[PDB]
Amino acid sequence: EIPKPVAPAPDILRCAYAELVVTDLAKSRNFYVDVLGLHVSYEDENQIYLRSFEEFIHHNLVLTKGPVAALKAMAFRVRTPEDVDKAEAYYQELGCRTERRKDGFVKGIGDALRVEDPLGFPYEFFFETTHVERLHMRYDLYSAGELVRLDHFNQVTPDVPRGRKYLEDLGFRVTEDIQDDEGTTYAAWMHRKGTVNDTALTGGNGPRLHHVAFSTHEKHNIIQICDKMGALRISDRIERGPGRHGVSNAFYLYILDPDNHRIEIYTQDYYTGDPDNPTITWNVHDNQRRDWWGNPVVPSWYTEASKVLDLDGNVQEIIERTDDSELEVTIGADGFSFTRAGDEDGSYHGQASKG
Amino acid sequence: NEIPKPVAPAPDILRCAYAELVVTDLAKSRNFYVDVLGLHVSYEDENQIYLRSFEEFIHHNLVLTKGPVAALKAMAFRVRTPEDVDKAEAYYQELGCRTERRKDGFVKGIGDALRVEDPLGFPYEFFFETTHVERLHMRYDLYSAGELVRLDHFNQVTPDVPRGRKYLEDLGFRVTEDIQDDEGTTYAAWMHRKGTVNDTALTGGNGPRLHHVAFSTHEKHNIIQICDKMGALRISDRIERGPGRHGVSNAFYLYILDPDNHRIEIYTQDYYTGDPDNPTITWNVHDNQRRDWWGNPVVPSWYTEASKVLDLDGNVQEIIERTDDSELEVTIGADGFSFTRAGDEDGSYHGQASKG
Amino acid sequence: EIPKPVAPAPDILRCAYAELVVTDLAKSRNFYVDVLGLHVSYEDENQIYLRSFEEFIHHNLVLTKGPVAALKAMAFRVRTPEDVDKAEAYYQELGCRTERRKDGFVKGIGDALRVEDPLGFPYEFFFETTHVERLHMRYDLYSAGELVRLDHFNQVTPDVPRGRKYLEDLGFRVTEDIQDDEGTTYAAWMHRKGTVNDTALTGGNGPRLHHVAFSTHEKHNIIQICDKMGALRISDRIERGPGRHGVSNAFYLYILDPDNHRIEIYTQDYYTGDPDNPTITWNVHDNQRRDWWGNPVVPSWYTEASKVLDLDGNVQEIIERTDDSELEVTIGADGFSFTRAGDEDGSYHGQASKGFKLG
Amino acid sequence: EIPKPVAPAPDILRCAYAELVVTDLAKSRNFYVDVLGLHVSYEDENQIYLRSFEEFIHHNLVLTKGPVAALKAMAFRVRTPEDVDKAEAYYQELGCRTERRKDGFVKGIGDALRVEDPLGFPYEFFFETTHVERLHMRYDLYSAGELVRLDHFNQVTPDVPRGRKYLEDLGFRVTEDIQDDEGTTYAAWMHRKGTVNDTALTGGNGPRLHHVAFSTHEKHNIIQICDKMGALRISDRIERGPGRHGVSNAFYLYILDPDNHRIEIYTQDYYTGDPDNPTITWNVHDNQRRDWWGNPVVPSWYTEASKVLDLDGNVQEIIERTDDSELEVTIGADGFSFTRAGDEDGSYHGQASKGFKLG
Ligand SMILES: [Ca+2]
Ligand SMILES: [Cl-]
Ligand SMILES: [Cl-]
Ligand SMILES: [Cl-]
Ligand SMILES: [Cl-]
Ligand SMILES: [Fe+2]
Ligand SMILES: [Fe+2]
Ligand SMILES: [Fe+2]
Ligand SMILES: [Fe+2]
Repeated sequence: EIPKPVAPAPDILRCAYAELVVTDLAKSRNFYVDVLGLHVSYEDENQIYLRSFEEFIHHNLVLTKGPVAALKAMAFRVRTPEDVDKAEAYYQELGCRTERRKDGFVKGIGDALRVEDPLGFPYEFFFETTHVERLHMRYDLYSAGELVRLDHFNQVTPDVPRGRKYLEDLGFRVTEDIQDDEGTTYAAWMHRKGTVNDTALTGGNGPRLHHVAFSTHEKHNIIQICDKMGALRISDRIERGPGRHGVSNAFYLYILDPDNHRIEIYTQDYYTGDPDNPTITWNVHDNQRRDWWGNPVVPSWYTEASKVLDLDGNVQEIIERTDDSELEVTIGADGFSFTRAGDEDGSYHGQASKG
Repeated sequence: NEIPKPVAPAPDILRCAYAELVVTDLAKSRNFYVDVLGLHVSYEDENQIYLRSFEEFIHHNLVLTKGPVAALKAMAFRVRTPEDVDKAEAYYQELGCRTERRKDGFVKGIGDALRVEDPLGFPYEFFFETTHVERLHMRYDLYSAGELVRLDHFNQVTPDVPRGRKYLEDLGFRVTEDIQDDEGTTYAAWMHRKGTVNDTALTGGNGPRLHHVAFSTHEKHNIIQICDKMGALRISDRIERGPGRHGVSNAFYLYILDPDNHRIEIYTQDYYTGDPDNPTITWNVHDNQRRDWWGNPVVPSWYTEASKVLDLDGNVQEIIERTDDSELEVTIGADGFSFTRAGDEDGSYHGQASKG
Repeated sequence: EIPKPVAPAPDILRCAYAELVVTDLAKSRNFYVDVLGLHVSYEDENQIYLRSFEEFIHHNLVLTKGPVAALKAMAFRVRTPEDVDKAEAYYQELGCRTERRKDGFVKGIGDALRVEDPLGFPYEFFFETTHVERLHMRYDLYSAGELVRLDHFNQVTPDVPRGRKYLEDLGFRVTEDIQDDEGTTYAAWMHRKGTVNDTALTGGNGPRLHHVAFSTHEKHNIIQICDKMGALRISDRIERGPGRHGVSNAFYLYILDPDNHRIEIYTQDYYTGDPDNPTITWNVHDNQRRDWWGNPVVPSWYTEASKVLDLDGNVQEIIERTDDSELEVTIGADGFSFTRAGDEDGSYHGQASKGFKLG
Repeated sequence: EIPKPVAPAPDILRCAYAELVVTDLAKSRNFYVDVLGLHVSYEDENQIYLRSFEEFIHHNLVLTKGPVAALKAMAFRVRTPEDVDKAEAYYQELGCRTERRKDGFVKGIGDALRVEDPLGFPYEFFFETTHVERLHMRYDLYSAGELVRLDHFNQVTPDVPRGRKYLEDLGFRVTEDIQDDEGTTYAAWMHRKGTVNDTALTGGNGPRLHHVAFSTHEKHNIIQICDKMGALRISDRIERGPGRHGVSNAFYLYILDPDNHRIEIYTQDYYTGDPDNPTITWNVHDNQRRDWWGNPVVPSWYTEASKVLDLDGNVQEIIERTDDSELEVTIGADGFSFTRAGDEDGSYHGQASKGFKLG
């Protein structure tokens, strides 16, 4: 168990940006700018800084050239400058390695703390950031597939209850989860900003970054991304979807960048800001929990995820999940799922749905 | 074995107009088509339900007829003039097909009508006269989040596509898109009268069988809603394939299964084909974007399962086996192949379907 | 000027519901349930309790039969039970009339405080509420015009800065406003929940309630409401829109219920939850500030609003605005607006945009 | 009355393109290409050739530099090369001036006939055209406001019945019209391709060109054009809309190019291809006939339209309408409109709907 510090938790506003190490900057730029339409906040020969349509902070995504593609930092904005001090004291009490840079790690961020958190993830906490032109009414720039906000992150970690309790202590509230009757937890979603998630835990070998998610305004914007990828003859980089999620109720798509970093496109989840927001638990065998339409979840979605770095920039060693595998219990040889609980019609045994 | 072109002039066909489907439980079928899908009842009794789409003014687009064996009974096309029903009768007689003409129609809301057993074993109807009903196109008080606005097309399973294609072209259908390979095989063709990608289409397989009937929505989110509704009704297992973007036709689509496994496509936003030199588009059968533009795999049931069709006595037509190569086998079977980019091994699939 | 209490402000989560007095319950039910598709939580011969598609608290709207159509209460949910005590102490320090009921004023609300606030508005603060089936995935019920959330209120008050200062002390943060070059404020929007607004102030004679706003998922859902109103041959109850707002950037529509209570339908504003969220100030003469496409603002939008009640159920006396009128300075016979600041081309003098004058 | 020729009518497929004369080619290019996103088939110092997303013929719009902005030709594609001969013979029998160019009037069109038609309009008929890359799946190019098709033209002409008969003889079928109870026709819509219209007649002084219409896939695409015009601070070039039409049931928008040529953006009308398609007749006083939501029709919509040229390139003289004016009888001083037939409630006397009067 990760104990609760006596030091007060930092007041976390939201997920704010991710720094991804990429191997070929120009190829990554083509994907995130030319295909996906993110907006350039700064670039040079080593980094590209990108933001979504409605953002006013400096960036939502930093692409950093490096030898090994990996998550370098998942950053959360905190409410006040003093909250960076709180974060430092909190993680120090947890016994975690921390690094404070009063002038930031990346451009357009000021005083910032990076930590190797108890689950092995590189978290950053910052308040100070350079404001930029908020493009929310720049419809002269608006793409048919426009990405409008950074929505969340999703982390692969072996022991979901352990991570959950740690995030709850940090002030994240669980909105949805997936469990079975035997008591295993397979996934949880948790928030600060009053949407279904800011970060999420997916049971698996970790620490690995499952995905970063961006929002669109409407469902047709997501469709357009798929349509554009077909036109560019990169439909093989569409991993899963588009679909309606069970968990979150959002319309979604998963796609793969040039280093196989997974990006979710997402819209139209619901408000979770009330403190007694009802928590929704789905059964792992419910074939509408992930895709509400019952489309099968391809195995790669369960098994593949990005490396993460420590504060020296080396790859974090991975810890194998010992709890039951969601893949194995649903679509593996001894797995099953149902459409209607208790009905063998519309159930799937030892394979996935739809055929 | 080639179907000759008649001396007799072809009838001037306007469009696909309605299908008569035999169903086994009229109440279960009513629940699907009316309560789930929202089609509008023009007339019903204890034996039949007459249904129309939101923008239709002719009596119906779908007749559900209770019967012992679920099947297609008639696929009907409307012709331009009452004289065109005469033309149709002379045309099919010269083809040596069985015909039956009724001056007062075979179903309610249709007048003088010709039914035929066509050269591919399908029950075609041709009619002009039909009872006009209230066009509900501005009845936004009734409009469903999933509203089906038009009948768009039919799709027929037949073993020899080129043979069927020539016959439909002589009848005045123009081919808009097709799927072929590098070895002389045709796997599918789409052909039209009304200036959309199709009014009917041919899918290579054992036949005659009816592959599907397609209805249009206004917008893509209407199709998404049908999927969402089916999830809420906990009948997502009746979603067969999709939603997706087609390669062929460029339409947004969904395939669902009614209670007798009759396949319904929901469809929107294909393109205009009414110019007589409309460019024909041919896809290679191994192109993994040809059916679903996003490269999502086509489930085997889509290729193997289709509805029975009846002859004019109401008996099931015998199924003739396809001997040409199978689209399923050559793309997703154990010796199958598909590509994302022609000539690129990366994003290609050997002996398996796309996406894992 | 309204002083800042020493007592701490209650921690307000969001707007939560309004209680509207309506004169004919059956006609109001037809509007809100049959036309708009809101979901019934409870009803009887006296009241109808309604919620939006994604709501889990008991209701977003209470329709209460009474003799005089009016706003009876604008209710905000607070973070904890103890925040209701805080609300009570805060408004007592302000010298406002308060009434506390441990078992609520309306069904499905528990311990609740109502106040006649400094601007004359009946505010409620509550934490306790009866949870109901959250209908967010009930696509078997989902209509083509589905109202998915309660988004905000908008209040007519004569002195906007006075009201704004008071709301800021309550914890609301201003997101956008409308001003002129000579220091007059015409409107302000302010939030708790991290959207553009939870309540807003429109300059005018008050206290009156300008509107209550509900969200849709998508723009087409708003279009459908218009389409449906056309099919029902009640297009005369479409007051204004549909449009794209300047302020808020939301897609919008304003419609009128059977007692002329104004309802806004709204979608796709932006996130405001960061504490240094950039405020946006528009010039009153900017013809894209209200409708981004430049469509004229109908004069009834500026002049008409609902009565509000005091805690005895009597109508609050109206105080006249003395600051300049937005209607007069933009679309009246001495008014003007521009498309491009400083450009005579695309400017309008003594009339509204698009070729119309006031009727 | 225009007689029906003995000579057979050409078989017309559809509206195909317009040639518009523009005064400043770079300005016009900025509008059609940079604002609206049309695709360039060809250009030089004198002309720009543009097509929609789904087109395979060479172009849907030709912009031709000249001294006087005007419609130079409205072009219809015919079914066969032999139909161009039929057109020549048909119009010659009608007593009309004709000009035949075996290699076309504009690039990418072959054998073509231009005519000064009986209503004074420059019509072109052609079959031969250079095919180009059909961009219908080029989602790498697809704009958020993408114009996917050319849909129709709309002509202003003083005597609608006279024009309607002539177009019916040419094979167009009337889908909808607007009349009153005193024998006046104010407008008619008529088709060949199986949509509500390929061309239409609007009562007024003429010949003038009312608009050219392009379609989008979905309603949000039209919304985006408005939004973009707001961002470019050219909302003054949005004339009317967006709305839902009564006539056609389409979602619509009217905008004005740099020479005040009016462009409609349009989506989701219905299928008219059956020969007994029911003809819908709206009453001119029905306030849902033009905008289904009851929004008022701006006076410029009724009064302003583009000049048209003769075959010499000179402007056609305008003949005044003597039949009653739709503007006058609906929104003018002695005008009337209703929301519900026979109901005074929701009716408008001597002014426009929604609280406006003529400027
Ligand atoms: Ca009259
Ligand atoms: Cl999922
Ligand atoms: Cl397909
Ligand atoms: Cl406004
Ligand atoms: Cl109109
Ligand atoms: Fe996610
Ligand atoms: Fe189909
Ligand atoms: Fe509002
Ligand atoms: Fe038009």
